[PDB]
Amino acid sequence: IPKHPKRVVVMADGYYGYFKTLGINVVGAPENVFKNPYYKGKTNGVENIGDGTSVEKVIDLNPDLIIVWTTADIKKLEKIAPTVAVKYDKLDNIEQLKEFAKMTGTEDKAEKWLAKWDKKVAAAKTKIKKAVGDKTISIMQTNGKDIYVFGKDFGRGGSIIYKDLGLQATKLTKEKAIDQGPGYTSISLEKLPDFAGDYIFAGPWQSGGVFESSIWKNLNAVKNGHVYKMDPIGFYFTDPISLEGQLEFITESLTKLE
Repeated sequence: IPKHPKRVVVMADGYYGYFKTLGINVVGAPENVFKNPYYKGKTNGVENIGDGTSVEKVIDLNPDLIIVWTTADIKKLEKIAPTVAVKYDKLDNIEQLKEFAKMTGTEDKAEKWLAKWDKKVAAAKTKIKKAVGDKTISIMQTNGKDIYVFGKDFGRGGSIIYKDLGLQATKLTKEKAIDQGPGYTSISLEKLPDFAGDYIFAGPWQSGGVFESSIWKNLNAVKNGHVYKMDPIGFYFTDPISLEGQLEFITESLTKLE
C-alpha cells in the first residue's frame, strides 16, 4: 500500500470525506458523493462518478490505490492497483480517520482536524446546553407506515446529539433505542407521543404521511415549532466533513431565535 498516494479511487461512498480531509487526491467516487449536500456543496472538482461495480470505469482513472468495502470483485481490482478492504463499522469513527491517516502518511492532517473538531464540539456543547438545558431531543425518520426512533449508535446525528453534545432523550427512548436495541426502534404512529421529546429532528428515511397525521401535528414539539427538517442524504454519512455539516445544522436549529 502506497504512502502519500497520488491517485485514489474510493468505491466506498462513506469514506470519501476522510481522504478529502487528509488531502489525498481522489480521482473517483460513487454516486452518493455527488448528491451529499456537504460534498457537491463545494467539493467535487477532481473526480469521476460510478456506482461501485464497473471495474472498467476504475481502469480509466489508473489509480495507485483503491478503497472498497468488504460487503464487488476485489481480486479483479487488486490487479489494477494496491487495493484495501475495509470491514464496515469495524473502526469507531475518529479511529477510522486515524487508520487512513496512518495508512497514507498524513497523521498531521488527521490530528489537526481532530483538534478543530473537539474545539467545535466543546463550543457548541456549551452554546446548546445554555439554550435548551436538560430538554430532551428525539431523532426519527419515516418510511411508509413504520417510524424509526434513532438512538446514539445508528447514525442520523445520534452519536453527535447523545454523546458529543450530551443532550438528553426521553426515558422510553433511552430504554428502547439506546440501553437495549440494535441502535433504533421501529414504532407505530400511536406510540409517537410516548417517545416524542421537546425537540425533534424528523425527516424521511430517504428522498408515509406521518407529518400529516393529526397525532404528529399535535405533538408538543411541533406545536412549539421545535421540529427541524432532517435531510436523509446529509445524515447518511459520518465522515469528518459530513459530521461538521451535521453539527452545524444541529446547533443552528437548536439555537435560532423564536
